[PDB]
Amino acid sequence: MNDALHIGLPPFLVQANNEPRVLAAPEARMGYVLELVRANIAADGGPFAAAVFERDSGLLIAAGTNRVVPGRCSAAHAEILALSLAQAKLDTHDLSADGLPACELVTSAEPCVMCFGAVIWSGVRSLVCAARSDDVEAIGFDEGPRPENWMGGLEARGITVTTGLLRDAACALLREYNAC
Amino acid sequence: MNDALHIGLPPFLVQANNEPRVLAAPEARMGYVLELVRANIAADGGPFAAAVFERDSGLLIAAGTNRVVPGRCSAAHAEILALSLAQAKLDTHDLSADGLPACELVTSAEPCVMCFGAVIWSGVRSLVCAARSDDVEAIGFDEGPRPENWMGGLEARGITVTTGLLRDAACALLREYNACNGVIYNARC
Ligand SMILES: Nc1nc(=O)c2ncn([C@H]3C[C@H](O)[C@@H](CO)O3)c2[nH]1
Ligand SMILES: [Zn+2]
Ligand SMILES: [Zn+2]
Repeated sequence: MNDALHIGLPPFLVQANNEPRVLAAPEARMGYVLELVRANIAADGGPFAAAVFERDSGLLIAAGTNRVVPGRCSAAHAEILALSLAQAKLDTHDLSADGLPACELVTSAEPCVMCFGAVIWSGVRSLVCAARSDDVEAIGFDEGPRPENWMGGLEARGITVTTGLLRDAACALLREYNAC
Repeated sequence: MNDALHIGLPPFLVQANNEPRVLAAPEARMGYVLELVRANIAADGGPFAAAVFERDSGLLIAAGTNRVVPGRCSAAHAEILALSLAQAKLDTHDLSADGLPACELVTSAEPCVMCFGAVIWSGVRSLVCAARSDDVEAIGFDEGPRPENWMGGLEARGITVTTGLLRDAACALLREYNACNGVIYNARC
């Protein structure tokens, strides 16, 4: 781009970031995130997606997917895209800015060490994961050197963590990606 | 864009990325990354800069700076920008892809935990830092929860780590940023 770092997004993902969605139940939020996984694989991306929602309402704020290969950008993990697009939409770099509602990142899989970092600086107050890190390793993705007790590390910084939500459904999509 | 991840580059950073530049010595590369720190603080960004070089020729591939506040993006650390812009120019996610020259990330401070992870994924083979984690913490920033022995973890993944290079000057700049970052107007800022 020359005068910007610009990561374009495939049509289904631009649509996800510009369509109204309020999904109140945690599993509804995760189900939608898993639909973005499948759309992403069809759009040449990795089998990972994530979306930022208002924690209480379930209003979708932004979504992201793994666009590393087609985007030529190793930082383009789903969590980075979802967090950055939510910040852009809300016009702030910090999702816990006074007066903003609490934000939650709903992710198809436990975060790698980069995304662990990004979650901490983002301002989100909640993280909900579907596939576990052993599930992601089992299809050839590396979580990298996260610290021991990364979940506790998040909790100590005010981010409550849920894991294993619709895990089996997320794993079916991981195993599919791997098989092809 | 709500249609894309888009972090615009200030003009001095477009300039840095446009102009061919070869810096052979570690100190030369770092001296230049420290010019960008000072330019970035003047262009409303954080006191941090980084650049990707060809390790064995010193050719500059891309530079980045902290644009967290001006770019409304908490992901927009120097290292993230430099890595990603380098990737974009060379048209690969992997700086270690076949046929590419080995790359080195030269950075004004030790990476926070996010950037540490970015460095592992990026395909650079060397990381060279100026200010230490304690330096940046001393002006109130926080590197976050890096794993124990993060430097050894890099070397275990084949990424050579050097720290402390022009640390005194990089520390001078952090203090200068610190001294200017308050709300009470002060003319000499
Ligand atoms: N190396 C490096 N480059 C950057 O651009 C940068 N920006 C911030 N930091 C450190 C301190 C903050 O608490 C935390 C910022 O949220 O991480 C950085 N470290
Ligand atoms: Zn990640
Ligand atoms: Zn960082």
